[PDB]
Amino acid sequence: LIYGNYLHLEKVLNAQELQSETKGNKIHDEHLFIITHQAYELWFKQILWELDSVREIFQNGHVRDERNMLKVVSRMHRVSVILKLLVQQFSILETMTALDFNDFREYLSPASGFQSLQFRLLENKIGVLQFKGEENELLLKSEQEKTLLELVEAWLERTPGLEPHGFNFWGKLEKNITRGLEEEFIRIQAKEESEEKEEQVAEFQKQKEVLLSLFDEKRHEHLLSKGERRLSYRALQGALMIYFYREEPRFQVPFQLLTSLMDIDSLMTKWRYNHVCMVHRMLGRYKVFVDLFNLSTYLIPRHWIPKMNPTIHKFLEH
Amino acid sequence: LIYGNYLHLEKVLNAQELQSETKGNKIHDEHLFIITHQAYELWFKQILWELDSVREIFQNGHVRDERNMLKVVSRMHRVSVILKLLVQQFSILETMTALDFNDFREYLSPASGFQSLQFRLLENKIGVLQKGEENELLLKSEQEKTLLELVEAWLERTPGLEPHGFNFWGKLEKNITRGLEEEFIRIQAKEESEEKEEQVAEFQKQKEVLLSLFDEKRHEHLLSKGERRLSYRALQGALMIYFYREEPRFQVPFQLLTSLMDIDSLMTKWRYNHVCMVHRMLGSYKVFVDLFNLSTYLIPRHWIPKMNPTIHKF
Amino acid sequence: LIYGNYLHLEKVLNAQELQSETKGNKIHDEHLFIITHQAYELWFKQILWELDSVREIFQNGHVRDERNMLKVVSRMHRVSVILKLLVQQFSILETMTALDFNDFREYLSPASGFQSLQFRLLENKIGVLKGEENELLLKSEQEKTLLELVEAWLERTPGLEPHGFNFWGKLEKNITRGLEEEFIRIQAKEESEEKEEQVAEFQKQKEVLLSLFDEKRHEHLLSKGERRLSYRALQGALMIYFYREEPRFQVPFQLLTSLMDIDSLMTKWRYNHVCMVHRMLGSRYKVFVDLFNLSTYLIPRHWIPKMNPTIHKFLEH
Amino acid sequence: LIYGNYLHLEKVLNAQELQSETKGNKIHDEHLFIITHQAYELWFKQILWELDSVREIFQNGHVRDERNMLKVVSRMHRVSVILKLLVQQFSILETMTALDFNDFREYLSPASGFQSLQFRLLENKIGVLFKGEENELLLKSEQEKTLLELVEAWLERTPGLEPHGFNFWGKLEKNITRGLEEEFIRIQAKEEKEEQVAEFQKQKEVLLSLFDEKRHEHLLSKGERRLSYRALQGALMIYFYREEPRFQVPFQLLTSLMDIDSLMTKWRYNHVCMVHRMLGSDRYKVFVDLFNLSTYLIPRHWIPKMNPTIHKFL
Ligand SMILES: Clc1cccc(N[C@@H](Cc2ccccc2)c2ccc(Cl)nc2)c1
Ligand SMILES: Clc1cccc(N[C@@H](Cc2ccccc2)c2ccc(Cl)nc2)c1
Ligand SMILES: Clc1cccc(N[C@@H](Cc2ccccc2)c2ccc(Cl)nc2)c1
Ligand SMILES: Clc1cccc(N[C@@H](Cc2ccccc2)c2ccc(Cl)nc2)c1
Ligand SMILES: C[C@](N)(Cc1c[nH]c2ccccc12)C(=O)O
Ligand SMILES: C[C@](N)(Cc1c[nH]c2ccccc12)C(=O)O
Ligand SMILES: C[C@](N)(Cc1c[nH]c2ccccc12)C(=O)O
Ligand SMILES: C[C@](N)(Cc1c[nH]c2ccccc12)C(=O)O
Repeated sequence: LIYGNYLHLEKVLNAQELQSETKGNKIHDEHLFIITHQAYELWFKQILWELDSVREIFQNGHVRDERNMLKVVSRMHRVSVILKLLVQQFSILETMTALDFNDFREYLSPASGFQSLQFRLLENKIGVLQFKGEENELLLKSEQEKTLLELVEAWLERTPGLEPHGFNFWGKLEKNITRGLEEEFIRIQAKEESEEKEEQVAEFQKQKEVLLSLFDEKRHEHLLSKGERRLSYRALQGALMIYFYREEPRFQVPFQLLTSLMDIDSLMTKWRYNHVCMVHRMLGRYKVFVDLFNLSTYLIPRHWIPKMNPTIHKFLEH
Repeated sequence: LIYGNYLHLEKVLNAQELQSETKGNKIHDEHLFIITHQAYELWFKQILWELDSVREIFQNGHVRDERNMLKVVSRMHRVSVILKLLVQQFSILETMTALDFNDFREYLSPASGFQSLQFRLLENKIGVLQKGEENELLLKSEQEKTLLELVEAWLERTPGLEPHGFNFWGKLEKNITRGLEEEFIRIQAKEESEEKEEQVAEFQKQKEVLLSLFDEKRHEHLLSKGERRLSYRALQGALMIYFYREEPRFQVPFQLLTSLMDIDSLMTKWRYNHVCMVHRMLGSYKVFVDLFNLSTYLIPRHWIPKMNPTIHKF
Repeated sequence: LIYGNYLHLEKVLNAQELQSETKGNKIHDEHLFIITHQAYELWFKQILWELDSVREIFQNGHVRDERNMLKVVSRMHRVSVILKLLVQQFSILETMTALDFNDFREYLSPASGFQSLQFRLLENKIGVLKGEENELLLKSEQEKTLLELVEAWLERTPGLEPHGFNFWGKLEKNITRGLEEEFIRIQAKEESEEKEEQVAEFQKQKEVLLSLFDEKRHEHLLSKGERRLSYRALQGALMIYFYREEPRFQVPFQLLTSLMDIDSLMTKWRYNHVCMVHRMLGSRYKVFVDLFNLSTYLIPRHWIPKMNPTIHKFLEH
Repeated sequence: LIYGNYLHLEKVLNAQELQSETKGNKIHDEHLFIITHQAYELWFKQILWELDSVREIFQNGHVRDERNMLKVVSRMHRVSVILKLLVQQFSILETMTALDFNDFREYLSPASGFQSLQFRLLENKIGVLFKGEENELLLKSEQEKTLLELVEAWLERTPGLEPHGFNFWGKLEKNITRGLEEEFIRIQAKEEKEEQVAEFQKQKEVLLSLFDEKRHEHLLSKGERRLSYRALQGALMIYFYREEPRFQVPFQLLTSLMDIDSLMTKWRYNHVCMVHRMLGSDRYKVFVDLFNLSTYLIPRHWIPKMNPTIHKFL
């Protein structure tokens, strides 16, 4: 096949209509405004192409076959890589002054909101809480279909080692944390009645409340309904299982996936931050995977993590 | 206007035809191959949009009005900025393994050459040496004045070159010949040590290079041989801007010359990356060389002719 | 000279002391925490080296000689270039997990604040509102900031003089006459819903455009801290924006553009620092706000006062 | 601990000695020349810290315990991440003109070669084929096992190579010989097509060359290949069965080694460009075999299938 014909450059390179040129006097910098946003759209199509393929692997039960975890992780990594380039793409619009923008602003009258249909589909398909005709069919499908947050949440609940009958990760974790905090209180109370001792008693009482808050299923159920948390309590246990036992072969690639989901999340946030900066330059943590950020910030000592029995060691291996 | 309608996303987001899907079994990674090269093409259209606008400012005599130098420099800077992003865009294809590429390679059979019409137009329009409707644009790119040619014409008009006036080349040759003579006297005075012969050899090598600058005949030979592109009078004008860059009238032209070299090595880095990508998946001469050359003539600061108060106000 | 001796690599490559290793068990990832922050410090030293040299060109009156504007602009550009790399440097710490960080936090107990002396000196020297270090920290607050030195230079902008050109007078006359002519065009339209939306949008934009000429409102915000540049420096900055094409204002426009880049790059670095702190531990102040403000007054091109041939030759090299 | 004391900023921020300032007239831009190369050195120390830790995991037999593969892959990724930043660091020196460089070049007289001890140790420790105290570390780097050597030893232990069980090389040779024969039959059926007959004969020679142990043994001795023939079989096993859980992280490692390799080459390319910019690279890559094995264009269906006994094992 011929390069231009394979890429359909007859459509791609014939979609640049300068509204200034069309409505009278052509403003040169307006071409940049078209090309930059068209390039963002090409990349949003690729991000959606990868996101939907990953979403489908989970939905159609393929993610159960652990062989597919290489494909799942690599595609999510490609999404973060594409998002890193889109964040760098703001440097192109930075070459157009706010003064030069004003010379063509009246020909298109740009709103400051996120007018991209693809970006709204991307936000909905990942799991963002938060006028289009025919496009409202795709937008309704994005809200109705299972989000990546939902599909990951369902998969996280199936994490091995959670079963109370076998291994019982949450039970052993609560036992080691309660016994570890009690052993730390004994070490702190042993010290002299100095001001440095009372600063440690107050800091220990604050950290003890935080550590034990992890086990309050009712507090989590309250935050879930309040919107302050998105993952189910059983999915929190499964995500923490993967974090604490990431070295175990069966949990190595799932850990890369969880790391990748947090990267995509903060990359989406950096892109939105840059969009807002650009809007104000020219005119003047509600993250999908907050639970993953939360579980990684519970400062639990390495030695308090329950040990792995030789029956569980051979089970969490390929 | 509406976002999707203004951007004509009905054409842009409906031009992705996977040859694997069309010819039977759809290969997922093939979509990346389409989108990456389509995005390169959108940026080549923008690069050409800027390059042609700058090329026209020179061709239509607007570059004579010095007020347009902000517009010329800023648009050339935007070209280097876009080129920096295109070099970074290779990281996207780096996320596709050579093994995964092979699974769709047979559906399109990719040649290793630079099959982009826009990139060939970009190369010809800057000044890189040399279907049916597309062949009209490809012929026009070779026939029309290149950016190298338009810059060369403008460089010949640089103030300060006139032999009656300041006579830059004459004073430069006089200070360099006298500076080299003064250095030879200092070097020959030393004892016959190994450190002295290292200085005699290094001086004789630098002397040959410094005086080579004034050999108009040698330059005329290299120009015809293709090893040099700028006319001898344009070399003098470019060096005038380099040596007197601090002077207000030469501040923005210096930024322009700096920018042309940036674009040059960025085009070369993009071509280098293209070759790396081709070998990664299959396995199988700079336009402004004179500007790079003039910036590496290692001429001492004090040998540069001083500026008279009449030339300083000018 | 010898490479390692010239660079003093005997100090540079012998300043990495892992507190985990020294206090018992060595944690591998802790070396990254040292190297990243040391590399930020090397770049802060270079940023300060450039910032102070530019600050001095203004303070010693060299910035008066327009020949020095290439040196001023290029060094400020180098600062933005270095800042772009420091923002990209967050990708290195991103390769260390919050879990691995916990394994060595406790050996150093890191505070979430901006504990860098060099970064505080950089903030103070640009114009952001102990012991031997306290001498440099006091000097940074006492000496003239880059905002102050640029403000003084902006007040000397040619074309502001009321006797000759009178930029602010002609600008107020064209904006007041342009808004009046626009009100006449808007009132002429039929009683449609699109007409009432334009009457409301015009009344809002008219209030904003005329606010530019309210010296009292600006003097109030200046004292409140909500604005930093003097009213005469605002006029000078707007003169450079509107007549940026004019040769004498080409490089000063690049400088003003560069100051805004550095400003939002400093803000992006601070934003990234906050993100990194919350990533590892868990849960506006723009020096040149006036320049951002003057660039977003959406004044039509034709309303800008025209340039007379006497002013054209004056603003030329 | 306190920020500046923890970082030992008393040494770090007091090691900038401008040779121009010390030898008389201080040149401002010379500070950038010091800081850029000092920052490269801080990162080379970190790259070596990671490279040696990974090198040790292989050397001390920890890489046998597959649990350590997350630590191995993530640290090798961190090396590529740091190398990406060092390639981007050339943009800082790009802000210093060749003309401004000349104003301080005489105070240090810079050579065009790679004068970094740390970079030479990095090259030797990966597997690339000053004096005194430094010569002890430089000798140790050549004598100790390289990353190429440690990876080569590990690759020879790849499961599935055993001729009794699975016999990967045997089944691969059988399917490739039968597949090429079936392709020859399809091609010879067409009329005298001639571009496909010539391209088939060339590709057939390349595909079968994979099984010529003698040709590989010759190239290995000649230096044109670095990995042992048994390590090539093991690397190809990981490539073809990358989807298999036990080969997922090893495939990431092999991909990462090639990324580090081409990033080292891009850094060297940029160093050469920078040297020529201020004054007047090729396929000699440590992991050439990994690049080679990834570009053998063997059809997906010719890859031997996986039996349920081998599927549960991997
Ligand atoms: Cl192509 C186009 C057409 C109509 C509006 C926009 N608005 C921009 C925002 C923006 C506004 C003023 C100056 C710079 C940028 C925009 C960008 C991205 C998204 Cl998702 N929505 C919106 C752009
Ligand atoms: Cl979209 C398309 C269609 C047909 C051929 C190519 N060839 C690529 C080169 C390339 C080849 C194999 C693997 C990676 C890259 C190409 C890229 C850019 C240019 Cl200007 N010409 C050519 C691409
Ligand atoms: Cl080298 C060192 C020593 C002691 C504290 C810090 N604090 C970091 C902030 C930070 C905290 C936890 C995890 C990641 C980052 C820091 C970085 C930059 C600055 Cl200016 N101040 C502070 C670092
Ligand atoms: Cl800090 C220092 C001291 C003495 C020599 C070099 N040479 C540079 C090369 C280079 C030469 C001229 C202009 C720009 C760069 C260099 C850089 C990196 C390495 Cl590994 N070796 C060498 C630098
Ligand atoms: C067989 C399985 N894929 C088990 C599973 C689910 N989530 C996981 C996370 C890490 C490791 C394994 C799992 C399944 O039940 O789908
Ligand atoms: C009036 C003029 N623009 C002079 C000119 C030509 N090349 C230059 C370079 C630097 C500064 C000025 C010039 C012209 O002759 O076009
Ligand atoms: C001679 C002068 N540089 C004039 C000056 C002041 N501000 C400016 C802004 C743009 C251009 C020139 C100026 C001076 O007064 O320092
Ligand atoms: C136990 C083992 N790590 C097996 C092994 C060697 N190379 C491999 C590559 C991929 C997967 C496993 C291996 C060893 O022999 O060291």
